[PDB]
Amino acid sequence: VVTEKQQMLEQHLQDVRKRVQDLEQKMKVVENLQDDFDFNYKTLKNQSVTRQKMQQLEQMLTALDQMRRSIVSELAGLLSAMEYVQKTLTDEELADWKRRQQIACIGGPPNICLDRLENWITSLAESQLQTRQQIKKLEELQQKVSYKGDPIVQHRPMLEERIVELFRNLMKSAFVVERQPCMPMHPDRPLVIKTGVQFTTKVRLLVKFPELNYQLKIKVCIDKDRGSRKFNILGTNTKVMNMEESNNGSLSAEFKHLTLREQRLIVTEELHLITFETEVYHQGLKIDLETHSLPVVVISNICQMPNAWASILWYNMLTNNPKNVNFFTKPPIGTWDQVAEVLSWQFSSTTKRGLSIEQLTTLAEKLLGPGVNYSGCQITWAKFCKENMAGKGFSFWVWLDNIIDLVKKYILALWNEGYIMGFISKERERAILSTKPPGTFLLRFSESSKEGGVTFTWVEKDISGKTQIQSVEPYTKQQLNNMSFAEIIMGYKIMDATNILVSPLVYLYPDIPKEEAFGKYC
Ligand SMILES: CC(=O)N1CC[C@H]2CC[C@@H](C(=O)N[C@@H](CCC(N)=O)C(=O)NC(c3ccccc3)c3ccccc3)N2C(=O)[C@@H](NC(=O)c2cc3cc(C(F)(F)P(=O)(O)O)ccc3[nH]2)C1
Repeated sequence: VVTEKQQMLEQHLQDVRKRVQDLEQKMKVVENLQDDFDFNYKTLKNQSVTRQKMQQLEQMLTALDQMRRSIVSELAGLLSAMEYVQKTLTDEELADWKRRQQIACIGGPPNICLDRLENWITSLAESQLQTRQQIKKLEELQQKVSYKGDPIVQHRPMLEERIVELFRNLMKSAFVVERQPCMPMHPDRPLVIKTGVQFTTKVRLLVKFPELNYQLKIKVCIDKDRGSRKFNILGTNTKVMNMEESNNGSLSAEFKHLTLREQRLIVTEELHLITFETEVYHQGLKIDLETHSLPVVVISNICQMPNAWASILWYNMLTNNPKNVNFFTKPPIGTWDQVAEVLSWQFSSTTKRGLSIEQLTTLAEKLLGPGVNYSGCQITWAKFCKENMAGKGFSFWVWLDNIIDLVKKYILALWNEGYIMGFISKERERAILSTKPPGTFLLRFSESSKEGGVTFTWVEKDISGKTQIQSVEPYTKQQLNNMSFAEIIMGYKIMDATNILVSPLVYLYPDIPKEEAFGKYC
């Protein structure tokens, strides 16, 4: 959906193109008038007819001055308009995409499409090129014909400085990281790179100039410019930028043959920047392009992956700054609503279902204790990942990451259909089951299991009539590799008072008969 701010920008660029094209027509007229004055001056050098020719030359030069004064001020007004539209395009519209990329990297909505920004940047770049050529023409014209108080002599140096500054800054802004450094075997976990593992990245120049095809050599490196680990990028660290049919004519450079090796604070919290460099030589201008990736965590073993991903989650959730390498020296605090958004993204990016309101509320209570409104609550790096949970030998994130993995690899189909209540407190599960008939059950995750465990809580009535709520010992990942959770639910039997094996499970919460819900999976 196109915004009001974006539609106003589309018209502002079209108005710039119209102004640029109007000045081109004025440039033609001023050149023809000067060419006529130059010709008539150099020629014809009854004797009072020479006095009439002199009056014609004076009138032509005064008309030349007025046309020059007009063009100069028309160009000054065009540059001011270009400056405003560029600030909206680069400092606002481009920055939003950069933030949208940070969010998409975590597991947020993938709205990071460059096609609209490439079209806007190219349009502004083509208009600025014609303007730079018009200012070059004024220099050419002045050399041939000039006079005391010439508007070109006094205002062209400023006009030239302004367009050159505009074009350089637009070229520098257009050099972006389209696809952040990521390991192909871990696509859902970018910005985490293990040493010795082949990794890919992609860069794009949003100024769609066919002149630049096969002309830009992109150099990639790591740790350019206390006691921090230094690394080197090995493999093919130079790529020539080219226009592809696959990119739809876009200038890009994809690096697929990269690896990190240590050169000759905690590892999961140490951040590094992967830098891209090139030089553009366009019609007399040397523009030095330099862009960098979002901070990367460099790991040595794949066991470090969970804690490394949490550092990326914290960074991209809390800051919009793309180069804060010292972020974890004093990490910022997050709100519950900020954290809850990220936690639901961990599930919606890997599965067809994110986290529900009830699941997020029980997750809020696990970290902050009892309450009703968690919107005014705060979660620190220590409560999330750095330190172990209260009364437990593992952190909240490690416990949660093992659940995400359990869902993704062992109980995906059940999670995707909504048969997993997942996160429900001991008090709340007893409450919602108390009303329901005997044999009603819900599926949830273990809180004491570090590696991840799945359980089912059911309700029944004793001889006395008192309602009893019990859970089964959590089924481990090893057990889920032999039998599916669905087969375990159906096959579960208990020893009755009559000493007969019976299934204590009849309806899945709220009233779904077990065979209707789990029969299709066994
Ligand atoms: C007390 C009661 O009414 N129960 C019935 C009896 C007991 C004793 C046997 C056990 C049971 O049913 N075991 C399962 C296997 C479970 C597993 N994880 O592998 C079972 O099917 N047992 C069979 C059997 C038969 C042959 C060989 C092996 C096992 C069985 C069937 C019939 C009779 C006896 C045994 N069976 C049970 O799990 C009973 N419950 C528990 O022991 C238990 C529940 C629980 C919940 C959590 C948590 F919620 F997730 P958290 O957030 O981490 O705190 C943590 C630890 C927990 N322990 C349920």
